[PDB]
Amino acid sequence: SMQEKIMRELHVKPSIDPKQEIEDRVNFLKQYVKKTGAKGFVLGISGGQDSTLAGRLAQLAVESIREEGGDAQFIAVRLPHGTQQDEDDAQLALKFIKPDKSWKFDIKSTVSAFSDQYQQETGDQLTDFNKGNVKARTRMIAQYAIGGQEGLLVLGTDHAAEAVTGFFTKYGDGGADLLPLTGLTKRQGRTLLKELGAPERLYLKEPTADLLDEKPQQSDETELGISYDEIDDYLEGKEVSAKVSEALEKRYSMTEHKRQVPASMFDDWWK
Amino acid sequence: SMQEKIMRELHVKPSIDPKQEIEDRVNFLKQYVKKTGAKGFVLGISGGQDSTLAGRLAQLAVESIREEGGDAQFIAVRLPHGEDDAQLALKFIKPDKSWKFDIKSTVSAFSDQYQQETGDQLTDFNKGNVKARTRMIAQYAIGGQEGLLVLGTDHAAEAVTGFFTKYGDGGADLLPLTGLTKRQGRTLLKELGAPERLYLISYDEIDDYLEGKEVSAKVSEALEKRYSMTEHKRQVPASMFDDWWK
Ligand SMILES: Nc1ncnc2c1ncn2[C@@H]1O[C@H](COP(=O)(O)O)[C@@H](O)[C@H]1O
Ligand SMILES: [Mg+2]
Repeated sequence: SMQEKIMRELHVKPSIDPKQEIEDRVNFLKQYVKKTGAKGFVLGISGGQDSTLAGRLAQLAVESIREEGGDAQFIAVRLPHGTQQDEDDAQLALKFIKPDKSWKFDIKSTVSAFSDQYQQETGDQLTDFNKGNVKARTRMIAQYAIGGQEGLLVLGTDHAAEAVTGFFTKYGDGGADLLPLTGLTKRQGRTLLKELGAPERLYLKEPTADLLDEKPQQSDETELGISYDEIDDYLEGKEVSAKVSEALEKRYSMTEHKRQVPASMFDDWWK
Repeated sequence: SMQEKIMRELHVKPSIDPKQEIEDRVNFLKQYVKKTGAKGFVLGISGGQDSTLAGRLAQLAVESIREEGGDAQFIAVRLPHGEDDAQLALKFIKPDKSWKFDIKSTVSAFSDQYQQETGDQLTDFNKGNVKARTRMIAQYAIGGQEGLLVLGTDHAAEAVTGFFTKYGDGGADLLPLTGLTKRQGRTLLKELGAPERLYLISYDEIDDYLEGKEVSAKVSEALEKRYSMTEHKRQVPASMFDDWWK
């Protein structure tokens, strides 16, 4: 079956123990660091549910390493494109995470430099969707530049509820070193935030990528055509309406190149 | 044997048929674009050997598809930062379209903002990586605007060492040179009739290891170390459900 198969591949647990999941995830971040010899982590904090959970997990890990006589730090970075409409959720989040360091890097001038040149080199202006993708990738560079100057690993916020729909930018938010949220559905993540004592505004707000100037704060559910509950029921093995299955299974097949390394002639996955 | 395992994983053959290799690799390219429904390819051209080989292969795949009655195009892009060999290679490849996107001002803007936000100047190594990652963005911006796939030049000799920037030049959609050693790439270039100037530890030493030739333990130990250290570059981001990083 396709439902059962996507669950295996995305590493989804139909039932989880929040306390235990948190345990395993922080422990993973710890083991990863110790094996590599890195000095810590860096993550762009947007004020959305995903980076809030992932940031708090990195902070708890870093604190645990030091408690053990270890050396490690966490830099949380606000990556606004000028003024962020939901800037206040970003601050309410910094306040819950309590990162070792809070930096800021405005990506606007880099994105402008790029589009000006684009129009100068080609004669055509970048569509809003393409500039949106230039924004996510610029955030990736910002993150990798810091990690590269300070010796830290870049954290990814990828999880199952977006892994299934391939709802991320290849080499933008999809590019990172390690992923502490892998295999968690959207309703399960909220449940870890609840355990962690997160402020409700942070998990009650609508998920959005906010990469468009033409239509900012546009929710994911507007883009996708399904709601996260339907996606979650499916990831969790619940029997769902044929209309949800057909839909998810097609979007999942057409986004496999985002969950794989560059395609070679020796790879079957694409054949 | 780590040598055999590495060879298996990097898909290297001890001996190749340059003519059959060209056909299989072009066929790979045609078939891939037909499966995805994309309109063609986009490759940043550097004058270097690897982008020259991949470019000619891209051009040949595009023409073949057009001869079968379909539609495809190849955009070769030079990406300077603010060229005689890039131009010589452009005459050998003969792409449909030759573009150019100077990365200088984007890299500069990022640099000044960085210094401005952090108080630090980006060191040489880190700024070189910003240049590789910015080239990636330019190629995907063109491909996304034109509905074209980004070709990468990663080959076996570049993969054992992990000598490339993760998401920089490593960021591509497909890789036509996979499994080829540097000297095998050279053979292909001569076969295609490329000018000597383009395909002309020890790089020939890395090839011996990859093609299964008896090498010294010195070369052997260095490479196997390098390879296990660069695994993160040939893998999708890590999670607790993976173990290659352990
Ligand atoms: N405005 C932003 N400021 C800081 N980080 C961000 C911002 N927008 C996107 N990111 C990063 O990209 C990820 C994607 O968020 P989302 O697109 O809502 O999944 C976040 O979890 C952040 O790590
Ligand atoms: Mg968001």
